[PDB]
Amino acid sequence: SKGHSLADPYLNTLRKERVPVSIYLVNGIKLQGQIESFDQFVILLKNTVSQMVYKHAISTVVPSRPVRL
Amino acid sequence: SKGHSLADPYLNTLRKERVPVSIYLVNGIKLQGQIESFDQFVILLKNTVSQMVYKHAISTVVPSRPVRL
Amino acid sequence: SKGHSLADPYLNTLRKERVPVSIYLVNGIKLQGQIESFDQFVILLKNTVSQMVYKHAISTVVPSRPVRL
Amino acid sequence: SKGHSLADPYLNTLRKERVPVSIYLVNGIKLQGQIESFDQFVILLKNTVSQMVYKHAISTVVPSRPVR
Amino acid sequence: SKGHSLADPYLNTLRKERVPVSIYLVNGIKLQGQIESFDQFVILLKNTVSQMVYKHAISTVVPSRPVRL
Amino acid sequence: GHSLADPYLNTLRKERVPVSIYLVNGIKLQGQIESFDQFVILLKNTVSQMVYKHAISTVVPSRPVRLP
Ligand SMILES: [K+]
Ligand SMILES: [K+]
Ligand SMILES: [K+]
Ligand SMILES: [K+]
Ligand SMILES: [K+]
Ligand SMILES: [K+]
Ligand SMILES: [Zn+2]
Ligand SMILES: [Zn+2]
Ligand SMILES: [Zn+2]
Ligand SMILES: [Zn+2]
Ligand SMILES: [Zn+2]
Ligand SMILES: [Zn+2]
Ligand SMILES: [Zn+2]
Ligand SMILES: [Zn+2]
Ligand SMILES: [Zn+2]
Ligand SMILES: [Zn+2]
Ligand SMILES: [Zn+2]
Ligand SMILES: [Zn+2]
Repeated sequence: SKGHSLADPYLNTLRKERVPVSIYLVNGIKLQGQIESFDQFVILLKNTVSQMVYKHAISTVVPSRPVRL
Repeated sequence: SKGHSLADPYLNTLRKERVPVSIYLVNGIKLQGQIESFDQFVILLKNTVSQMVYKHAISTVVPSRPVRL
Repeated sequence: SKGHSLADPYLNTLRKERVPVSIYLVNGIKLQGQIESFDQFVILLKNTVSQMVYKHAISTVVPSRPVRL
Repeated sequence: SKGHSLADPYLNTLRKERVPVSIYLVNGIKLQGQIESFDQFVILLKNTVSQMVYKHAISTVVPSRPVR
Repeated sequence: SKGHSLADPYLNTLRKERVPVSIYLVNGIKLQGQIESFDQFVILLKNTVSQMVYKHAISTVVPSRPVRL
Repeated sequence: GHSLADPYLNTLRKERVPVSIYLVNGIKLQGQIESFDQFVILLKNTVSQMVYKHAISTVVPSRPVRLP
């Protein structure tokens, strides 16, 4: 409801368990891989080659399998 | 008009009421489902497949039925 | 001027006076209605169906008739 | 180099002289008229019909005649 | 680095040496001229007609000839 | 916290890694990071350009990079 009390445990949960995710950007582009790390501004997506991904360019994050906290 | 004094009760009603909402993104992509939770930056949209949506990517939130503030 | 010291008087007038407005979004979509309420982050636009509109996705708010501020 | 130290005087001058301005939106649309007023977030652009333009939506402000 | 400890010196020097830069906006438009002045939020781009350019709508600023600091 | 973003960007800059830099509008840039601050990255090549971070979508390095 305020702060990152959902965004942060959601992303660490998806980090801690090596869940495959789809990352859609605002430009439409879809990324896939595993979330190595993240801070307030960026995410490290691990795949073939890996990518640091600015959260401001993120529309959605869709885990490959249902997750919880 | 101060702070999230509309955005927070509005969306909290939707989560509490579990109303179907359509979420329209700034890029012209349509999301549909129900709001499981929210914080200052994101909204968990629930559906057959479930997504996390960064607010900054959303243009309008459009419920399925009338909601009273 | 200073802060949002122009935005709210403009919006609160449009709300208190039930003025039909046209809200334009940065993606080039047009929305039409009357401003039910607002806060720092969103606007509640009513008409056919109601909807919450993120301000960061708006470019212009154009009244259907002139107003004094 | 900080604050709105160039924006404030540029905008406040433009209003005080009521120079016709063209405002170009990030989405490529062109709005036009006079700056009647402004704050940290928006610019009131009067014309046939007046409108509130969010600053974040603007790409460029391009006056008709030079300001000083 | 921290803060504006590269941006401010870079645009300042472009201002001083009066380098004709080319400013590409996120929307793909190239606005070519010289930097009279800037503050935290805008660049003023002198040319045949001068114009205020909101920095948040900037993608890149490319100098005509390489520069130092 | 930028306890990832800054070191990561330091490491491409320290070891001088060729990088691709995709812009939110879908253009790819490419070169090496000479320097950065909170707002910009200075991308080096035959064309030296300053890049605003708000414009960047993904930074993709050419080869594997680890962050001690
Ligand atoms: K944490
Ligand atoms: K779990
Ligand atoms: K209710
Ligand atoms: K009125
Ligand atoms: K003047
Ligand atoms: K290394
Ligand atoms: Zn966080
Ligand atoms: Zn960012
Ligand atoms: Zn909130
Ligand atoms: Zn955001
Ligand atoms: Zn306000
Ligand atoms: Zn917002
Ligand atoms: Zn100001
Ligand atoms: Zn804004
Ligand atoms: Zn600065
Ligand atoms: Zn701005
Ligand atoms: Zn940093
Ligand atoms: Zn920026």
